[PDB]
Amino acid sequence: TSAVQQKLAALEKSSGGRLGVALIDTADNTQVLYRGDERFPMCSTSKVMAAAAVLKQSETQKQLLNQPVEIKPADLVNYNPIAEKHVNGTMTLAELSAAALQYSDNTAMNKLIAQLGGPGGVTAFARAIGDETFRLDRTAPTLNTAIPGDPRDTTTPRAMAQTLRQLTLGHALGETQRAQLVTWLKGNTTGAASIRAGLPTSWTVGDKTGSGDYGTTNDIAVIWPQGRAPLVLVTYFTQPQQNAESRRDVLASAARIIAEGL
Ligand SMILES: [K+]
Repeated sequence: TSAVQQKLAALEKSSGGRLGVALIDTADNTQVLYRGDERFPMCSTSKVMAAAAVLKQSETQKQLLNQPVEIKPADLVNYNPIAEKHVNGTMTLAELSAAALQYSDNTAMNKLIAQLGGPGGVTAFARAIGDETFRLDRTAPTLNTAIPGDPRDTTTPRAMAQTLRQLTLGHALGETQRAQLVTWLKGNTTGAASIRAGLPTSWTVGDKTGSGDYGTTNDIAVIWPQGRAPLVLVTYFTQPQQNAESRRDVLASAARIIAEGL
Protein backbone atom coordinates (compact mmCIF):
# COMPACT_ATOMS: atom_id res chain seq x y z
CA THR A 1 0.00 0.00 0.00
CA SER A 2 1.53 3.29 -1.20
CA ALA A 3 1.06 6.72 0.41
CA VAL A 4 -1.30 7.74 -2.41
CA GLN A 5 -3.30 4.50 -1.94
CA GLN A 6 -3.46 5.19 1.82
CA LYS A 7 -4.89 8.66 1.14
CA LEU A 8 -7.40 7.28 -1.34
CA ALA A 9 -8.45 4.66 1.19
CA ALA A 10 -8.99 7.36 3.82
CA LEU A 11 -11.07 9.35 1.31
CA GLU A 12 -13.11 6.27 0.53
CA LYS A 13 -13.69 5.45 4.22
CA SER A 14 -15.23 8.88 4.87
CA SER A 15 -17.28 8.95 1.62
CA GLY A 16 -19.28 5.82 2.54
CA GLY A 17 -19.05 4.40 -0.97
CA ARG A 18 -16.65 2.40 -3.11
CA LEU A 19 -13.94 4.27 -5.05
CA GLY A 20 -11.89 3.06 -8.00
CA VAL A 21 -8.92 4.98 -9.42
CA ALA A 22 -6.38 4.40 -12.17
CA LEU A 23 -3.70 6.86 -13.20
CA ILE A 24 -1.27 6.43 -16.09
CA ASP A 25 1.56 8.98 -16.07
CA THR A 26 2.88 9.04 -19.63
CA ALA A 27 6.13 10.76 -18.51
CA ASP A 28 7.35 7.36 -17.31
CA ASN A 29 4.56 5.00 -18.47
CA THR A 30 3.72 4.02 -14.90
CA GLN A 31 0.36 3.42 -13.25
CA VAL A 32 -1.20 4.14 -9.85
CA LEU A 33 -4.28 2.00 -8.93
CA TYR A 34 -6.88 1.88 -6.21
CA ARG A 35 -9.36 -1.00 -6.57
CA GLY A 36 -7.91 -1.06 -10.05
CA ASP A 37 -9.10 -4.58 -10.87
CA GLU A 38 -12.57 -4.30 -9.35
CA ARG A 39 -15.54 -3.83 -11.66
CA PHE A 40 -17.57 -0.62 -11.64
CA PRO A 41 -20.59 0.47 -13.67
CA MET A 42 -19.34 2.82 -16.40
CA CYS A 43 -22.56 4.75 -16.90
CA SER A 44 -22.07 7.42 -19.56
CA THR A 45 -18.28 7.17 -19.52
CA SER A 46 -18.98 4.32 -21.98
CA LYS A 47 -19.88 6.96 -24.61
CA VAL A 48 -16.15 7.47 -25.25
CA MET A 49 -15.84 3.87 -26.53
CA ALA A 50 -18.91 4.26 -28.76
CA ALA A 51 -17.73 7.52 -30.28
CA ALA A 52 -14.24 6.07 -30.77
CA ALA A 53 -15.66 3.02 -32.55
CA VAL A 54 -17.49 5.29 -35.02
CA LEU A 55 -14.28 7.29 -35.51
CA LYS A 56 -12.52 4.01 -36.35
CA GLN A 57 -15.21 3.19 -38.93
CA SER A 58 -14.64 6.65 -40.40
CA GLU A 59 -11.04 5.76 -41.23
CA THR A 60 -12.32 3.73 -44.18
CA GLN A 61 -15.40 5.90 -44.98
CA LYS A 62 -14.50 9.53 -45.62
CA GLN A 63 -18.13 10.61 -45.65
CA LEU A 64 -19.27 8.66 -42.60
CA LEU A 65 -19.26 11.53 -40.10
CA ASN A 66 -21.47 13.50 -42.50
CA GLN A 67 -23.98 10.67 -42.82
CA PRO A 68 -27.45 11.73 -41.63
CA VAL A 69 -29.38 9.69 -39.08
CA GLU A 70 -33.15 10.10 -38.60
CA ILE A 71 -34.34 11.22 -35.20
CA LYS A 72 -37.93 10.19 -34.50
CA PRO A 73 -40.16 11.08 -31.55
CA ALA A 74 -39.88 7.51 -30.25
CA ASP A 75 -36.08 7.87 -30.15
CA LEU A 76 -36.13 10.37 -27.31
CA VAL A 77 -35.28 8.90 -23.92
CA ASN A 78 -34.64 10.48 -20.50
CA TYR A 79 -31.97 13.08 -21.35
CA ASN A 80 -31.77 14.41 -24.90
CA PRO A 81 -30.94 18.06 -24.91
CA ILE A 82 -29.52 18.07 -28.43
CA ALA A 83 -31.52 15.33 -30.16
CA GLU A 84 -34.89 16.74 -29.11
CA LYS A 85 -34.26 19.77 -31.35
CA HIS A 86 -33.94 17.42 -34.33
CA VAL A 87 -36.96 15.18 -33.90
CA ASN A 88 -38.60 14.51 -37.28
CA GLY A 89 -35.27 15.62 -38.72
CA THR A 90 -31.72 14.31 -38.84
CA MET A 91 -28.34 14.58 -37.18
CA THR A 92 -25.02 13.56 -38.72
CA LEU A 93 -22.79 10.99 -37.03
CA ALA A 94 -20.38 13.85 -36.17
CA GLU A 95 -23.25 15.77 -34.55
CA LEU A 96 -24.34 12.65 -32.64
CA SER A 97 -20.77 12.01 -31.47
CA ALA A 98 -20.36 15.60 -30.27
CA ALA A 99 -23.77 15.55 -28.53
CA ALA A 100 -23.06 12.24 -26.82
CA LEU A 101 -19.63 13.29 -25.58
CA GLN A 102 -20.01 16.99 -24.83
CA TYR A 103 -23.61 17.10 -23.60
CA SER A 104 -24.09 13.41 -22.61
CA ASP A 105 -27.13 13.15 -24.86
CA ASN A 106 -28.55 9.63 -24.45
CA THR A 107 -30.45 9.59 -27.74
CA ALA A 108 -27.19 10.43 -29.45
CA MET A 109 -25.44 7.58 -27.67
CA ASN A 110 -28.17 5.18 -28.79
CA LYS A 111 -27.62 6.22 -32.40
CA LEU A 112 -23.91 5.53 -32.08
CA ILE A 113 -24.69 2.13 -30.60
CA ALA A 114 -27.09 1.38 -33.46
CA GLN A 115 -24.44 2.41 -36.03
CA LEU A 116 -22.16 -0.22 -34.46
CA GLY A 117 -24.86 -2.93 -34.57
CA GLY A 118 -25.87 -2.85 -30.91
CA PRO A 119 -24.08 -2.83 -27.55
CA GLY A 120 -21.99 -5.85 -28.55
CA GLY A 121 -20.54 -3.83 -31.41
CA VAL A 122 -19.08 -1.44 -28.91
CA THR A 123 -17.65 -4.38 -26.98
CA ALA A 124 -16.23 -5.81 -30.21
CA PHE A 125 -14.38 -2.54 -30.86
CA ALA A 126 -12.99 -2.61 -27.32
CA ARG A 127 -11.65 -6.12 -27.92
CA ALA A 128 -10.17 -5.08 -31.25
CA ILE A 129 -8.10 -2.39 -29.55
CA GLY A 130 -6.88 -4.75 -26.84
CA ASP A 131 -9.38 -4.16 -24.03
CA GLU A 132 -10.53 -7.54 -22.77
CA THR A 133 -12.39 -6.10 -19.77
CA PHE A 134 -14.89 -3.52 -21.08
CA ARG A 135 -18.42 -4.71 -21.77
CA LEU A 136 -21.45 -2.84 -23.04
CA ASP A 137 -24.64 -4.84 -22.69
CA ARG A 138 -27.48 -2.32 -22.90
CA THR A 139 -28.56 0.91 -24.53
CA ALA A 140 -29.20 4.17 -22.69
CA PRO A 141 -30.63 4.80 -20.21
CA THR A 142 -30.67 1.27 -18.79
CA LEU A 143 -26.89 0.96 -19.05
CA ASN A 144 -26.88 3.33 -16.01
CA THR A 145 -28.81 1.13 -13.54
CA ALA A 146 -25.46 0.55 -11.76
CA ILE A 147 -26.75 -2.29 -9.56
CA PRO A 148 -24.10 -3.55 -7.15
CA GLY A 149 -22.68 -6.87 -8.29
CA ASP A 150 -24.18 -6.65 -11.78
CA PRO A 151 -21.50 -7.28 -14.45
CA ARG A 152 -23.45 -5.55 -17.22
CA ASP A 153 -22.00 -2.30 -18.57
CA THR A 154 -18.89 -2.47 -16.40
CA THR A 155 -15.13 -2.20 -16.66
CA THR A 156 -12.19 -1.89 -14.30
CA PRO A 157 -10.25 1.32 -13.65
CA ARG A 158 -7.02 -0.34 -14.89
CA ALA A 159 -8.58 -1.35 -18.19
CA MET A 160 -10.33 1.93 -18.82
CA ALA A 161 -7.20 4.02 -18.18
CA GLN A 162 -5.19 1.88 -20.56
CA THR A 163 -7.85 2.14 -23.27
CA LEU A 164 -8.35 5.86 -22.84
CA ARG A 165 -4.57 6.33 -23.21
CA GLN A 166 -4.50 4.26 -26.41
CA LEU A 167 -7.44 6.23 -27.86
CA THR A 168 -6.32 9.75 -26.98
CA LEU A 169 -2.50 9.62 -26.84
CA GLY A 170 -1.60 6.35 -28.56
CA HIS A 171 -2.36 4.85 -31.95
CA ALA A 172 -5.72 3.11 -31.52
CA LEU A 173 -7.15 5.69 -33.92
CA GLY A 174 -5.68 7.41 -36.94
CA GLU A 175 -4.09 10.78 -36.34
CA THR A 176 -7.07 12.84 -37.67
CA GLN A 177 -9.51 10.76 -35.63
CA ARG A 178 -7.42 10.92 -32.42
CA ALA A 179 -7.31 14.69 -32.74
CA GLN A 180 -11.09 14.81 -33.24
CA LEU A 181 -11.66 12.70 -30.13
CA VAL A 182 -9.37 14.94 -28.09
CA THR A 183 -11.14 18.06 -29.39
CA TRP A 184 -14.48 16.60 -28.38
CA LEU A 185 -13.31 15.64 -24.89
CA LYS A 186 -11.70 19.04 -24.31
CA GLY A 187 -15.05 20.65 -25.18
CA ASN A 188 -17.01 18.68 -22.62
CA THR A 189 -19.60 20.79 -20.79
CA THR A 190 -20.32 18.52 -17.82
CA GLY A 191 -16.95 18.04 -16.11
CA ALA A 192 -15.96 21.08 -14.05
CA ALA A 193 -17.13 19.62 -10.68
CA SER A 194 -15.42 16.24 -11.14
CA ILE A 195 -11.73 15.46 -11.88
CA ARG A 196 -11.28 19.07 -13.09
CA ALA A 197 -12.22 20.44 -9.65
CA GLY A 198 -9.32 18.65 -7.95
CA LEU A 199 -6.59 19.85 -10.32
CA PRO A 200 -4.70 23.12 -10.51
CA THR A 201 -6.42 25.62 -12.76
CA SER A 202 -3.45 25.79 -15.14
CA TRP A 203 -3.77 22.10 -16.10
CA THR A 204 -5.95 21.37 -19.14
CA VAL A 205 -8.49 18.54 -19.08
CA GLY A 206 -10.63 16.64 -21.57
CA ASP A 207 -13.09 14.30 -19.88
CA LYS A 208 -16.33 12.35 -19.98
CA THR A 209 -18.51 12.07 -16.90
CA GLY A 210 -21.12 9.48 -16.01
CA SER A 211 -23.70 8.91 -13.37
CA GLY A 212 -26.47 6.52 -12.55
CA ASP A 213 -28.41 4.89 -9.79
CA TYR A 214 -26.64 3.97 -6.55
CA GLY A 215 -25.24 7.45 -6.47
CA THR A 216 -22.81 6.39 -9.15
CA THR A 217 -20.53 9.27 -10.06
CA ASN A 218 -17.72 8.72 -12.61
CA ASP A 219 -15.22 10.66 -14.69
CA ILE A 220 -12.51 9.61 -17.15
CA ALA A 221 -9.99 12.21 -18.26
CA VAL A 222 -6.91 12.98 -20.30
CA ILE A 223 -4.92 15.68 -18.51
CA TRP A 224 -2.12 17.98 -19.71
CA PRO A 225 -0.50 19.26 -16.52
CA GLN A 226 1.42 22.49 -16.47
CA GLY A 227 4.97 21.51 -17.44
CA ARG A 228 4.42 17.71 -17.33
CA ALA A 229 3.69 14.95 -19.89
CA PRO A 230 0.04 14.00 -20.15
CA LEU A 231 -1.82 11.87 -17.66
CA VAL A 232 -4.84 9.62 -18.01
CA LEU A 233 -7.05 9.39 -14.94
CA VAL A 234 -10.15 7.26 -14.26
CA THR A 235 -12.21 7.86 -11.12
CA TYR A 236 -15.25 5.68 -10.40
CA PHE A 237 -17.51 5.94 -7.40
CA THR A 238 -20.65 4.06 -6.37
CA GLN A 239 -22.72 3.83 -3.21
CA PRO A 240 -24.83 1.21 -1.40
CA GLN A 241 -28.34 2.59 -1.76
CA GLN A 242 -30.21 3.01 -4.99
CA ASN A 243 -31.31 6.59 -4.26
CA ALA A 244 -27.94 7.94 -3.12
CA GLU A 245 -26.90 11.44 -4.17
CA SER A 246 -24.14 12.22 -6.67
CA ARG A 247 -20.71 12.85 -5.10
CA ARG A 248 -18.65 14.66 -7.71
CA ASP A 249 -16.65 16.15 -4.84
CA VAL A 250 -15.26 12.68 -4.08
CA LEU A 251 -13.90 12.46 -7.63
CA ALA A 252 -12.38 15.91 -7.26
CA SER A 253 -10.78 14.82 -3.97
CA ALA A 254 -9.35 11.68 -5.63
CA ALA A 255 -7.90 13.80 -8.41
CA ARG A 256 -6.39 16.20 -5.86
CA ILE A 257 -4.68 13.31 -4.05
CA ILE A 258 -3.32 11.96 -7.37
CA ALA A 259 -2.01 15.40 -8.39
CA GLU A 260 -0.38 15.96 -5.01
CA GLY A 261 1.27 12.52 -5.28
CA LEU A 262 3.06 13.04 -8.59
K1 LIG B 1 -28.13 9.18 -9.36
